[PDB]
Amino acid sequence: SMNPPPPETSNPNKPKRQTNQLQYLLRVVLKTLWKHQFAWPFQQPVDAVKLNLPDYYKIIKTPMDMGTIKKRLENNYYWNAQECIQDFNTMFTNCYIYNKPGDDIVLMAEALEKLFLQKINELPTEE
Ligand SMILES: CCc1c(C(=O)n2ccc3ccc(S(=O)(=O)NC)cc32)[nH]c(C)c1C(C)=O
Ligand code: NI
Repeated sequence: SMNPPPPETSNPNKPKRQTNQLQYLLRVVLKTLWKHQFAWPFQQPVDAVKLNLPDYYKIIKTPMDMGTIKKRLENNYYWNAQECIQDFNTMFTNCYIYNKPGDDIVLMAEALEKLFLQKINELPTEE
């Protein structure tokens, strides 16, 4: 069994910019989630080899994780907040699709998503 290459965090051909909203997403949203007690399972891509989950990348075809997101933010990879938010949302949805309701990983994702949504609710208006 084999892990795919992680999602790209650099691409010179991709259009990108810095925006106060993206700055907020790194400085407030990502930092708050990263430090959370339940962050660790989401801080790097799922290692399906180590975890013996040969089915994972056969069903999750758009994997995403906060390590990848943190890197994209730090490299100013995104064009807008909406792209970054989509990545977070893909991360959560993937978790809910693959795992059973009530699994620890799901409970952990739900807690993080609740905090995520609280912070997104106060996304500053774009300057
Ligand atoms: C349930 C597996 C999983 C994790 C996960 O990372 N883990 C959950 C238990 C667990 C134990 C050790 C290690 S580890 O040894 O690889 N250390 C980081 C990782 C672990 N994250 C996500 C998003 C998922 C799924 C399938 O949704
Ligand atoms: Ni726009």
